[PDB]
Amino acid sequence: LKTEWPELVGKSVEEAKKVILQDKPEAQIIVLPVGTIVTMEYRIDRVRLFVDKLDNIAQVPRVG
Repeated sequence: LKTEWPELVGKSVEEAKKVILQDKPEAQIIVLPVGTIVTMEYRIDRVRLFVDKLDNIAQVPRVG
């Protein structure tokens, strides 16, 4: 796995943090503006949140 969050798309980031943290209590979640492609890492400590320009879930978000 549940290293992904589609049930929370079309919502802004806090709403998502909220959800994600519900799912994986320890998810230290930082946000990122969609398009800002990132890493092939395992930062399990996080649910990478590619959001839009008005912090809504533009892409489905996921962990590491």
